[PDB]
Amino acid sequence: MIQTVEFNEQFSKALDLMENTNKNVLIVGRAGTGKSTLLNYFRNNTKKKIAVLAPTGVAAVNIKGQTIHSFFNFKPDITLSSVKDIKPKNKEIYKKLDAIVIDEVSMVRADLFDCINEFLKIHGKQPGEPFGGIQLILIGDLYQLPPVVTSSEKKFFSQIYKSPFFFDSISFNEAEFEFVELEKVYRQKDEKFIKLLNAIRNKTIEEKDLEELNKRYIPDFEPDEKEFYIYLTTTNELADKINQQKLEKLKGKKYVYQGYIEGDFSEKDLPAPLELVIKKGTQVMLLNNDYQGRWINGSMGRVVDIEKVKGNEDIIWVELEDGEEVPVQPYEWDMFEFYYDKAQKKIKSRTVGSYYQYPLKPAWAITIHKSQGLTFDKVIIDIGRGTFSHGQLYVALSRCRSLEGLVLKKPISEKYIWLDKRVVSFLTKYQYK
Amino acid sequence: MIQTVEFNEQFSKALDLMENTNKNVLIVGRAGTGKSTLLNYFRNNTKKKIAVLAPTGVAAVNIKGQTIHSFFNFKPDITLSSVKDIKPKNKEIYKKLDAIVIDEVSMVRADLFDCINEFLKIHGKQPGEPFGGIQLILIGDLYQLPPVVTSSEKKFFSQIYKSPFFFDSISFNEAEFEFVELEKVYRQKDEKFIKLLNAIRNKTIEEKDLEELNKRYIPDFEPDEKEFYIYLTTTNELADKINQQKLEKLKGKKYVYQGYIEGDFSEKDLPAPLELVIKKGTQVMLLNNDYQGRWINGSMGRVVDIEKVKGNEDIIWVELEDGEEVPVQPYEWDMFEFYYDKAQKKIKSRTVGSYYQYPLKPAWAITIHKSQGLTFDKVIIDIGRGTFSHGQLYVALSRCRSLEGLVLKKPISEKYIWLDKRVVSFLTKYQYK
Ligand SMILES: Nc1ncnc2c1ncn2[C@@H]1O[C@H](COP(=O)(O)OP(=O)(O)O)[C@@H](O)[C@H]1O
Ligand SMILES: Nc1ncnc2c1ncn2[C@@H]1O[C@H](COP(=O)(O)OP(=O)(O)O)[C@@H](O)[C@H]1O
Repeated sequence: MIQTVEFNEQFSKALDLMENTNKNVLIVGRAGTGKSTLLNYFRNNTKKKIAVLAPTGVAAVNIKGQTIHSFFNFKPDITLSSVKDIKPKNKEIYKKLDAIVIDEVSMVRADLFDCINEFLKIHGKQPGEPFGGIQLILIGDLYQLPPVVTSSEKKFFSQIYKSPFFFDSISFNEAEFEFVELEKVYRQKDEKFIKLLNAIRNKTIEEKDLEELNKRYIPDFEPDEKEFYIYLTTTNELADKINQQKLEKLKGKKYVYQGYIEGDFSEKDLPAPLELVIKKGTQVMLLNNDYQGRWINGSMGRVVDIEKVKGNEDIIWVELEDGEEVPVQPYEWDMFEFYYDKAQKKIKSRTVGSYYQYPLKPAWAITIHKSQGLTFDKVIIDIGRGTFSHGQLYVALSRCRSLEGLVLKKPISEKYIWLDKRVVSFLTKYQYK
Repeated sequence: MIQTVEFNEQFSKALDLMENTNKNVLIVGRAGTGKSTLLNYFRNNTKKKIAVLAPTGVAAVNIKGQTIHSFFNFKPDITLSSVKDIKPKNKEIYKKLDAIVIDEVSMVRADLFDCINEFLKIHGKQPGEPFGGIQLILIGDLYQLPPVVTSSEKKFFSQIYKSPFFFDSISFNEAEFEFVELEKVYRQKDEKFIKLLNAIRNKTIEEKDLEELNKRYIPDFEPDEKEFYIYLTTTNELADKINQQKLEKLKGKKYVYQGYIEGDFSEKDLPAPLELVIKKGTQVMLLNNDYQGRWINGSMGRVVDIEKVKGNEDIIWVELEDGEEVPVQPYEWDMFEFYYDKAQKKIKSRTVGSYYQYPLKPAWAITIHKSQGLTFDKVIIDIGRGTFSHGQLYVALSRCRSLEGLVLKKPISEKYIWLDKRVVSFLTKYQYK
C-alpha cells in the first residue's frame, strides 16, 4: 500500500473522474504513460466494488483480471441476439457492482462492446439504462492496430459498424465518456522521439525531420551477435521463421521445457510458450515483471550457461541488456474470477486455474500485435512481407525507443506513415470537446 | 577374453565352420538362441581380420559394427548397374579382408545382397565370382518378416526375385553356404510355448493346442496398471498413437529430453527416440544392455519419481518387471567404421559419430518390426488392426514368451498363424541337405 506515483495534473484529473464521480471515462496513453500504474493504484486503494477485465486471456492474467468472455459467459461466436439467452453463472452479481474497468480497450471490437452494453443493460443495477447504470472505465492505447475482421465478416460488418474500433460502436456514442489522455512519459530518456511521433500524428512532419529519418535505412542487412535487435513482423509466420532460423545455424544443446496446466487454462492464451526451446546463446524476452526487481516484461536477454539443478527445479541464466546474468526460474500465472461474497459487502476474486512455465520466449523477432505496449531500444522494422497495410507504420514506429536503435530494413519512409485517421478523427473530436 | 559360453554341439559346429574353415555359413536362431553370444565370442577371440556389418544403423550400433551402406558407400537408391561406378572410400581394403559377417540378415533384401556380391566381385581379394573370394558369415532369424517392397517397385521386383528374402537372391544360389541352425532354447525356459510354436512351424499343431490357445482368446481389456503389457501393432502409426493415448490421459508433468549428436549420425535409425517426452508413471522400454548388469535390451519398466538431482544430469527412476528402482542416465552410442592399418596389419575400427540420450522409449505399444529379436512376458496381440499380413501372425506369436502371458485381442484366429512358407521351403531344403 504505497504512494510513490507522482500525482500530476492528468493523473489527478483521471483519478478524480474515477473515484469520486460515477461517470464513464476513457483514459489513454501511448506507451509509457502510467496506464497500468493509474489503473492499479485505483485498483488497490478503492472500496468501490469494482471488476477489472481485459480482452484476451494474456492481458487478463497480466492485470490479474477476468478475460471478459469468461466474465460474461460469452461464447466465441456471441452475437447481439444470442446474448439475450445467456444465463449468468453468478446472477446475484451485477446487481451490486458499482464500476467495471476494461484495460487495453484498443483491441475490443465494436460488436463485443455492444454485446457488453446489452448484457449489463438487462442484468445491471438499473435495467434499461446504459450498462445498467454501472460506471464504465476504459483504459487503452488508441494508437493501435484496429481489431481484425475476417474476410467473411467483412461484407456485413462494414454495413453495421463504420470501423472495427470500439469507439465506432453504437453504445459508445449514446453514452458520454469523459476523456483523459495521459501525456507524461515516465522513466523515459526518449527525448525528441515522442515529439517526432506526435509530429507524425499531425501534419507537422517537417520533412527535413522526415529525412532526418531517412538517415537510418542502412541495410547492408546486418546486425551483430551482441546488439539484441528484434524483428517486428506483421504476421506470426515471419516472426516464427526468424526465431527458428536463428535457432538453427546455432550449435550447442537444446533444452525443451513443457508448461504445466493445473485446474483449468486455455492453450492459447499462454503468457510463455508451451514448449520452451532454448539453445546456448539464444536471444530471449522476459514476459513478466520480476518481483525481486531485476527484469521487466519485455526485458531482452541472451541465454547463457545453465547450471543444472540442485534438488529444486532447474534455472536458465540470462545475460540482460545491462549485464546482467540473472537466474530465471519458472513463474506461476493464475486465472482469477470475480464474485460477490454474500457474507460481507465485498467482491472477492477466486483463482480457478494455475499455469507454470519459464517466463521467456525466443526474441530474435516478434510480431507487432504480440508486442502491444512495449518499447525496445534496438529494433528492425522488417519487410511486410505480404502487405504493409494502411496505418501499420505509425504503430511499428511507436514500438521503438530511440532513433539511433531503429534500423529500417526497407527505406520506404513516405506518406502513409500517418496514423490511421479514423483514430485521428476520434482524437480531434474528444480533445476539442 | 571370457570363457562362459557352454559350447554346445550346434555352437561348436558353428564356430568350427567359422574359424578354421573359410566357407560361407548361414546361422539361424529363434532369438532365445546364442546368436548374439556366438557372434561376439567369435568377434572378440579371433585373429582373422574380419569386418562385421549390419543392415540398419540401429543394428550396427548395437553390434558395434558398420552399416552395409556405410561400408560399401552405397547410396540409398543403389542398383546393380550403379554399383559398378562406386569408388571405394578405402580401396586398399577388401584386398586384405579374410571374412565378412552380416548380422540380422533376415532383413536384407535380395537386390542389396546381389549388389554386395557384385561389389566384392569387382574389388575383393582375388576378385573372381564368389564375392571376390571373401568368406561370408550370415547370422539372423528366418522366422521374421520379409523386407518390405513398396507398391511401385513391386511390379518389376516380382519378376526378378521370387521373394524379397535374401535366400531368393541370385548370388546365394551359386554360393557354397553351410547351414547351422541354433535350435536349443537358452533358458528363461520356454517350456510349453516353444513346443507349441515349433508345432505351428511344422504345421503339426494339435487342436488340443488350438483349444488351449483358444483359452486366452478373450474379449475385453486393461493392464493391471503396474503389470507391464505391450500392444504389438503392424504399423508405426497405430502403435505410436497408443503410446500417445496412454501418455495424454495419465496425469502429472511432462519432461522433454533431446538427444545430442556429435560428429555424424542419422535421424532415421536412432536407438532412443530423439525427443523423449516422459511423464511420471510412464511405461518405458530400457532399450540397451547395461554393462553393470541391471537391465537388458527390451526389459520393460514403468517410470517412477524422477529424482532430478544434478550437477551434471538428472536421473529417471524406473520400476522393472521384477521389483524395482533403477536410476537410468543417458547412454553413449558410437558409430564405427572399419579400416586396414598396415602398421598393425589388421582391421581397426575408428568411431566417426556419437549419440547421447537416455536409453528409453514409451512402451505401451510398439511395432513387430521394432521388436525384432525380443520376447515379452505380457503381450497384447490386436487384429492388425485388420487382417495383418499373409504370415504376420507367426512373427507376432514368436514375440511372446509364454502362453499364460500372451493376450490376444480377439478370438478370430481360425487358422492363419501358419509360417510364411517361402521360409518353410528354404528351411526344409537346407535341414535335409
Ligand atoms: N503516473 C506515473 N507516476 C509515477 N510513475 C510512473 C507513472 N507512469 C509511469 N510510471 C513509471 O513508468 C513505469 C511504467 O508505467 P506503466 O504503468 O507500465 O505505463 P503504461 O501502463 O502506460 O504502460 C512504471 O514502472 C512507473 O515506475
Ligand atoms: N552359448 C550360450 N551359452 C550360455 N548361455 C547362452 C548362450 N547363448 C545365449 N545364452 C543365453 O541367452 C541370452 C541371449 O543370448 P543372445 O545370443 O543374445 O540370443 P539372441 O542373439 O538369439 O538374441 C544370453 O543372455 C544368455 O544368458
